[PDB]
Amino acid sequence: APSFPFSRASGPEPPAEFAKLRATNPVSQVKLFDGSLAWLVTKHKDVCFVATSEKLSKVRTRQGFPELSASGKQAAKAKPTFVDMDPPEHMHQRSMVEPTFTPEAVKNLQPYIQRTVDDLLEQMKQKGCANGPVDLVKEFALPVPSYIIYTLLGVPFNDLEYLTQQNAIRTNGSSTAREASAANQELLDYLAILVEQRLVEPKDDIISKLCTEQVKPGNIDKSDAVQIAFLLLVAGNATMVNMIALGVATLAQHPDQLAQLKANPSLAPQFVEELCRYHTASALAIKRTAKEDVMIGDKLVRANEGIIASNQSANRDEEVFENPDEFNMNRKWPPQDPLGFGFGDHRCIAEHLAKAELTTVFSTLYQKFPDLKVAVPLGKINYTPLNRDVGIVDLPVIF
Ligand code: HEM
Repeated sequence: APSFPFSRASGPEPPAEFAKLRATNPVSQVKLFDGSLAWLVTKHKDVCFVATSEKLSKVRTRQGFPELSASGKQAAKAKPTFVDMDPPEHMHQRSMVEPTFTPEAVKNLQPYIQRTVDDLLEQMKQKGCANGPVDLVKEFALPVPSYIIYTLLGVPFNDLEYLTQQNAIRTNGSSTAREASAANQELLDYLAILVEQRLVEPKDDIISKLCTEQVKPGNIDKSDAVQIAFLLLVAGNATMVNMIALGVATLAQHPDQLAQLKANPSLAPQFVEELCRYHTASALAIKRTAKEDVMIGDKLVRANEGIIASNQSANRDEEVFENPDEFNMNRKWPPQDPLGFGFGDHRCIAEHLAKAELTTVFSTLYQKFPDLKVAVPLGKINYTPLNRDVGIVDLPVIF
């Protein structure tokens, strides 16, 4: 039973194990860091089954849950938020915050998303690159999602830059454990004060809605409101940053795709679709324990055994996506959904928001900067460590 998680084959590539498994061993056991086992599911049909089966649970206090690291195991001890809940608790809590994220709400947010992107691009332009390249991550990929989610939560504008930096320290590979933990607690302490403030004087933000609609009637406590807000901040932000950077790198890697997007920015939605399939930057979230025996393919998953369903592997499944290892913005899409945002009731609350942020980026960036170029050879890009989800740490650019 091989150790899991697997390391990526190279900076921008999935782990090499998954194609082999899809071909010869699609449902198989892997060994986790603590010596426990889990079933690894690799085919799109089977990932969808795992994501939707009511015989499977996300509750992390169930013995058999596939925690992938020592830190994951300690994190499982806390009071869960909706990410780790089953029905009916899951939607009881998730419904408290899903209004901001609906397709229609995100459509109505489009002008705000556009203005945020425009403003950050203009700051980049005013800074310029006369003295050499600038880091597209720090200057752009980081602040776009950060400013948006903090603003939606209720953070005032003058606090965005500092809080963006502190949330990045949580996940920066260069942070020490103390630095990351202190940043985590700093943000929680900040959000607690915002909850206190919005309970006394609500404003038109997510924290205020939690306060008025859930804390004041006694449906949740203040501490719960803080933890729900924190989940919305930390769940997806670093993933968004990585997706922006990976999109820029991918366009540089495939010049004719960039040429097409520059000639027709209305292709941004389809570029984003392909990006979210090809670069599955959150690949380790579709995890379960079996509450009772369940058959998956030619395997029996027994009660209290763990399951990891790779959406990354599903998104490269040749039975669903023809020529899956080719990046093609002009892909002819099958009926089956790509799984970049997961599947089933737990499917990313922010899928529509994330796609709108990415579409806005990729329909704007090369209109602003038609001569944007990565300022190092592409083979020297600084990707996330290979034992992590795919991403980019920094990306020197000129324009
Ligand atoms: C391109 C960026 C993003 C990607 C690829 C992504 C991907 C995912 C994936 C794969 C899951 C797991 C879904 C499942 O369990 O099947 C998920 C869950 C979730 N995401 Fe995202 N996400 C992104 C951005 C965001 C943003 C911007 C936010 C917040 C504003 C967010 C908040 C969440 C939350 C709270 C959950 C848990 C949903 C639940 O379990 O009910 N995500 N996301």
